[PDB]
Amino acid sequence: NPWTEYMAKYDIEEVHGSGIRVDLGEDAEVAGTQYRLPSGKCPVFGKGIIISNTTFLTPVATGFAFPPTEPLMSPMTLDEMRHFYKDNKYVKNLDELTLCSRHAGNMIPDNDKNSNYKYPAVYDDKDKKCHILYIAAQENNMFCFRPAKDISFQNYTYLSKNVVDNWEKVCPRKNLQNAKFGLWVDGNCEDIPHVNEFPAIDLFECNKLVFELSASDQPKLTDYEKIKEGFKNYKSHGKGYNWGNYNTETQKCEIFNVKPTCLINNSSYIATTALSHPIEVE
Repeated sequence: NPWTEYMAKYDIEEVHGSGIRVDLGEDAEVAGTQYRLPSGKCPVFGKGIIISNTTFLTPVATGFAFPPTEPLMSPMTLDEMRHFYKDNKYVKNLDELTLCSRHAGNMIPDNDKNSNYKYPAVYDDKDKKCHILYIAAQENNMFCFRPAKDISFQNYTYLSKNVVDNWEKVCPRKNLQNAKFGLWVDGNCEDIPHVNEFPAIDLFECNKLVFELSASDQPKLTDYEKIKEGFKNYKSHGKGYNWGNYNTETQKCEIFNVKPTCLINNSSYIATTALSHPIEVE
């Protein structure tokens, strides 16, 4: 199999290791109570939260984002983050996504200096702004809300505390043109044995469907049930329907849950994952 190195970044259980649609793959104590929190090692391109008319990057009421602080920690532009971490050799030069994750991970949770709980974040590529999320819950469907890849979220990236500094080398980002995921059998790349096929008028819509079916750490309202949804104020470990083959000609999205190990080079196909950018192709 000549595809082993190339295909490593699509091994989502290995490289990401947590939920995608809903990421709550770790638990951490804050002030004597254990909460769920995101722990995926890859950025999730295009993911946001749909709530109503307010947008989720609006600061929480005193939206999902950190409230106005003095000095301001969120939102913080890429330029401001690098300046802020000037004396930190090991942090100042990170790529913008990893830096955003580390910045969010330096916020103290509810005045507990002993806690391993670290807030997730969203990076906006358009404004180069890092938003720390005060609310780590991702679905409740009190706010009713759900994770999604909305067209308005196309430049957003959802970042857990664990996003690795080499994500560009080991995580999916762009979708693959002239490519259909397959399995390596008898020295040939053969079709995924079992796929579920749905209509999708373009790649974006297919990526959305794959995202809806992807690894999730909350299946789909007491205090218990609130903590179960990731509120603070069942672990997939990345197993799920994380991959799709999109036929651009027939407008069919073929979704499956077995890790692919090679590509079939078919000019009608684009290969996508739930982690992948919903539009970008290479």
